[PDB]
Amino acid sequence: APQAKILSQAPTELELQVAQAFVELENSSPELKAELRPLQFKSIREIDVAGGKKALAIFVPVPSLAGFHKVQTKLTRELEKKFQDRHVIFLAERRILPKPSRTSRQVQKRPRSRTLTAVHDKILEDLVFPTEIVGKRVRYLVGGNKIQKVLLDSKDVQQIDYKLESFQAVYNKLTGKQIVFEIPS
RNA sequence: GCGGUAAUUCCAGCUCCAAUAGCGUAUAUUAAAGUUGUUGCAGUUAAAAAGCUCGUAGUUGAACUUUGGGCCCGGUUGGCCG
Repeated sequence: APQAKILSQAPTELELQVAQAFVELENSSPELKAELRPLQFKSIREIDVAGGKKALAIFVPVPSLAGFHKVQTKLTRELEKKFQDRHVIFLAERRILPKPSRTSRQVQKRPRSRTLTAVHDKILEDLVFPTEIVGKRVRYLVGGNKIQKVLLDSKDVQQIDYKLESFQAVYNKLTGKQIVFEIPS
């Protein structure tokens, strides 16, 4: 049973469909299976897109992100292909530890890898996964609101030019901040 | 500052001003005085930047690390519709 095997937890129908897709990809087999057998995800989050589609957020343990990062292209192509009406993307379950206060207090202090801002920055880096961000800008709007511009490279934006709003909605839903992307020319 | 022959200031007389049963004088002090400066001084030339540099105390010193209630308010994007 490489179905509930490859997550590493029982639920649920979405993740199981995904796992059986993984399995059907593994059955390719040779080059795909070779690096797709160790790569397991943990959970999935299906959420809205401003258009019609939904968006798959595939959560990961983050020692697997390397092999996941080697592929991403073929998993996003095949999963978007099979599970249509969707925008697929993988992400890493990064633990956020709370900020030390006088009430709450923790030994094994709190490295900056585990802080919130870093985790949020990395989430963006994985949403894009390709296309090394050229810049970030943050407008602070007079209505006390905040928006982040993320400046992308023109290379390989064709692969994700149809996912921007989904990424925006995702980051807004998880992190709570508004978002926009941009490519200089 | 007045005053050396016809003194608007001296000495008297007259007239008048202020304060008033209190007034003046002298000294010390106070704000005035941002003329001792934390607020708040100054330093080309008016008094004052060490001949210049290092340097201990001293003074000072880049940026960075997630939030419980509820109500109202209005923005700014998003869709859903145009």
